Amino acid sequence: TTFAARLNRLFDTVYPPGRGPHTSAEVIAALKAEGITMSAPYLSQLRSGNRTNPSGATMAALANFFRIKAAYFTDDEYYEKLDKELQWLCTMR
Repeated sequence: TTFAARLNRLFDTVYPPGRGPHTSAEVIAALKAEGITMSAPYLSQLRSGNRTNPSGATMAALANFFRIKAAYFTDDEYYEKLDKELQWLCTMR
């Protein structure tokens, strides 16, 4: 599974219940609030598969926002199990 599919997966499964999925803009704003700069065009490139191979710092920033380890992006075994746990927590929320 590519980075973009995994990131889109997080957008679809980790969000405030009785709100809905975060917008890309909300993520950029949340990152900005923590001293982290990410352009709107770059986030769209990452989500659309136009830019692959994000840096460690980027994956970490996105992982922190979604409250997950970045190993979600880089470890197949881990991704598959955690995605399932997140899905379940999503219904629980």
